[PDB]
Amino acid sequence: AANKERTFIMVKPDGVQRGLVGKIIERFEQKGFKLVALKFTWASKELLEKHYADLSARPFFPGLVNYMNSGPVVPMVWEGLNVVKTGRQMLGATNPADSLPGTIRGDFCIQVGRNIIHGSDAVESAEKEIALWFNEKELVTWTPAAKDWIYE
Amino acid sequence: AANKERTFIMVKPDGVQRGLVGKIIERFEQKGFKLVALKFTWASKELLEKHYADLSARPFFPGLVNYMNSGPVVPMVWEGLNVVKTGRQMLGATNPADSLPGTIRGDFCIQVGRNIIHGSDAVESAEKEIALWFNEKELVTWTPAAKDWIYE
Amino acid sequence: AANKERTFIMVKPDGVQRGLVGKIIERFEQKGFKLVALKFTWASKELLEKHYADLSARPFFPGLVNYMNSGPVVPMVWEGLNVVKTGRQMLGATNPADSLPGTIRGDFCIQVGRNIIHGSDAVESAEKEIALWFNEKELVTWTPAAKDWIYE
Amino acid sequence: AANKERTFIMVKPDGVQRGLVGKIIERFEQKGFKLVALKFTWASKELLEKHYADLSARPFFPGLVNYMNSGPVVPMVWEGLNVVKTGRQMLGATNPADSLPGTIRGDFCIQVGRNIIHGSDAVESAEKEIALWFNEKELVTWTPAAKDWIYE
Amino acid sequence: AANKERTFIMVKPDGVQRGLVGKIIERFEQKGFKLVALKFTWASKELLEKHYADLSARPFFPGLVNYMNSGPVVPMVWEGLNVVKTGRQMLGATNPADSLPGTIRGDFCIQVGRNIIHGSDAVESAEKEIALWFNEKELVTWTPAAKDWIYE
Amino acid sequence: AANKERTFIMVKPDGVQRGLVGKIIERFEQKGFKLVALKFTWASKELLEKHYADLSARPFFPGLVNYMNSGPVVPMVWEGLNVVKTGRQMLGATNPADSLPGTIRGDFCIQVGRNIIHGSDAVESAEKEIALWFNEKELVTWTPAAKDWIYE
Repeated sequence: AANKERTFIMVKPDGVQRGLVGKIIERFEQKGFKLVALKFTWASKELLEKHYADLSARPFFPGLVNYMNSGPVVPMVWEGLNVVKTGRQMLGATNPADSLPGTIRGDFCIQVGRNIIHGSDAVESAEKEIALWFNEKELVTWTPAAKDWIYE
Repeated sequence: AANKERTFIMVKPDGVQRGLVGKIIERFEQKGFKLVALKFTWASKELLEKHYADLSARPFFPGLVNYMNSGPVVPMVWEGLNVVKTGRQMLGATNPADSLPGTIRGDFCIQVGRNIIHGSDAVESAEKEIALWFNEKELVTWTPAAKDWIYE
Repeated sequence: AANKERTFIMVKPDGVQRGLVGKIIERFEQKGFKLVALKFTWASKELLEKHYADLSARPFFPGLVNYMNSGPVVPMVWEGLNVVKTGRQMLGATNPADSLPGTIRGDFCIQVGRNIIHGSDAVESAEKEIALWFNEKELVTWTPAAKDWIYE
Repeated sequence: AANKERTFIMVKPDGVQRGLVGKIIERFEQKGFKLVALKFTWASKELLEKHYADLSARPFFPGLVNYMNSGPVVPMVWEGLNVVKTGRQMLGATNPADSLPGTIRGDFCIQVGRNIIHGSDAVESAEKEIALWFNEKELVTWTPAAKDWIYE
Repeated sequence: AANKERTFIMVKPDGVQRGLVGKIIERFEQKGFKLVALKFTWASKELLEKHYADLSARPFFPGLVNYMNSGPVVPMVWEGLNVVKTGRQMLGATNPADSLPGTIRGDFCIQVGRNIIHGSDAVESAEKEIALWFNEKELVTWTPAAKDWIYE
Repeated sequence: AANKERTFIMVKPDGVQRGLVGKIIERFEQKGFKLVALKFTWASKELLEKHYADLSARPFFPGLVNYMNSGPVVPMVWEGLNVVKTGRQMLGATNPADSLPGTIRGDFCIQVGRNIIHGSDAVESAEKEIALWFNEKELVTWTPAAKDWIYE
């Protein structure tokens, strides 16, 4: 129930550009989390604006949308016990400068505007983001052979 | 047009199950190849039979199709100079026993029936395979920043 | 000599099952710690009951012993300056969810019950643990060639 | 069962001294081979003289035995389909200079005399070698959870 | 001008001797930092005393200088936003015992006198250190192709 | 004498640009070869023309010189038994298409005009190239602590 918790992770345009797709996935694979959905795509401004709706009334919003629309992205859904929160920990701090060596952001990027990845915030927002980026038909259900060795 | 050649690579169910998705993707990204399309899905027999249509007369046909439908797959398209042939070189011989250390199959698997990845045979089969697995809507066009350091 | 302190590190059954032996060993070698003992074994309940004597009164006791007896384990002895304590650091918090990225648990597991490794608590318990798991003849004494580049 | 074949792999003293134990072990685990026995030991001349009985008449014989007795070693037993033969492939040619990149010797050593590892020659000698180095009780029998994803 | 900040990093003799030169360089390159200068050399005491001038009154001064002159060093200059501070974060605490797993010192060393790398303290000391170790002729100016995916 | 053989390896502008400096060095470190000289620089056309003198009368010579002068390079000198030839093997085929997975060129590049690295040809030319790129004062002499474990 708690092991079925899901989160949305997306490789931003700079992550794709600098060749970090394999490395990011591998970090989640290795940890024992389960890949539920994955696709490569060009996000539409219309989708980016929904995704980033909270920054609407914030300065330079259109610059962000434009930037997110400048290259393809890799949206994903990972499942497991406390994946939202743990996922966030693995990514490191949103601002790369406060990210610790060992976290994804700590090892691979420098500035907040080019921080290679996004991971849902909390369960509720993970929920909204998954639904925005994927159809229910794009969410694959399977059972890893190593399951019993990962969970009690 | 040479540098725009495309090939179809697919992580088989045993690749998914043994957590090699990122390791595999990483191998293509490091090489200098460009990701054009990617998805995570459970393939129907309908699609598999079509995909494996050439092996219809083979006695292992029905089991192959059954095996390939026992877990999710990760189909993808890579682009770059001579990617069908280079791609085949990177995965190693079809029978893991003949693959050399250094190749994908070579380093991560042992038996022909659990050979973790599928790679297009030739340009002609690549084209058929890509059209079968992806809509034209899902093949992304983008320009890598290092393109000029990869291709003269 | 503080450089001669020893600690007991054991890879649990989920670690073995998940293929993390080489990787775990590599983390200690990389660091400059010296391997003193190593073996692959299936631990008996009797052996596990002495190892876990202190938890004898706990309601989970019996669950623990059955689990630790459900697969093979890799007991080992590492030597070096502050190895008991530093070793602990390297593994992370007991609860993987509290373990930070870059640590053995942080990077490779999720649930407390399936936390892949065991590291002695302190110097006193490391001594108890080594005696339980190894014979005097099983402790190898050697001098690494890089010794003078590791210690002042 | 061809999947139950065993081979003897031993990390020589230069491999131990050079810190390649974890990395060597990792190459076999990655591959899908199953660990059956493992230990850290200092081999006696008497033990080395039975291991090398066939070279007894050679002028280098005595040199070899002294060398193999100059540091600790890591004897191990791996199991799986064509492991004797495949294991050999993975190590490379006896002469590292003839060993290709991607192989244990190709990637990690240079001179024949300091070639970091030993792998049985054939099935008959693997059986001889295992009996010399391990006791029946030291061979662990277990079933990896990924077994069905490794073999047909 | 912020993004053009520079820091001095140096692989100490124990880093050279334990074969960490490429691993270290790799860590800065992956991060997104830009190499400005690099060389392999044996430092004189004359240079070391100058370099360590601030520790002149320290009782360990003469031994430090003696140790630092016992093997070749790999001095280098890296450039990028907040590189002095980030750089210090990546290497970990000066005393390896306090470094966290994930940092350079943390992952590869154990004692303060064999802490494998040197990283500038602050912008002011970076400037002095760079001027001491390199001529203006040896600092290279170049523009990385991914600059725009690193810096906004 | 034969263990003192030396070779010239240079990371080309595309190797620097795509972040392969650390990875390339690490491959040589790990193998047991010894780093003798290293520097980061911008090669002058005057130096490139001397280096490439053999292609003088060949078509598009000026394009090559121009290309080599378009970014900084990393000239190096590695020492060891059969380093010229072995070094060449590690690099893989000059044309990336014929390079095997596991070689430097096999894992990281695609086209002959953007093949990231250069390695002397033969002893005699290694000799001429070292002298062209480095002063005798830039060649550091030292002795690795692991030496006896590398060479008989």
